[PDB]
Amino acid sequence: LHKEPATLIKAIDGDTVKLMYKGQPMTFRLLLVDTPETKHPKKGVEKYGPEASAFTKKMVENAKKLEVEFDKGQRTDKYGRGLAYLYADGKMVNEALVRQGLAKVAYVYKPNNTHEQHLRKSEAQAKKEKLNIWS
Repeated sequence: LHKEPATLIKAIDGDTVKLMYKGQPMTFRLLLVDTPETKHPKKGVEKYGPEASAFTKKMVENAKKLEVEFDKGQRTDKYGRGLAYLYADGKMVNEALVRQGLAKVAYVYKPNNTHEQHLRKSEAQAKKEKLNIWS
């Protein structure tokens, strides 16, 4: 896998960000994580939804450099969203969310599963520390 530069347009919620990528606006969905949502198609605003949104927003807005890393499988979902791991100054946003107990590790679909073991270990740590969602 390889990291490529991107520029922030707007954080949309905990799991979704709009970026300029290779000169075009594109919505990205963060691979492998499920955050509580503020949008939710059926539920609207869920517990820790605002917190997870604010966490992603701060991280992306305060970064010097953002980079996206695609996995080995499909790079877009059925909604036209890019599927990627997002890095803010070298720190993976996907991991930071899970480590803080603000996201769970999603149902995984091979072959988009390269960082799965890494994220699962962070989730186990957040669960052990009783953080946020695990409180």
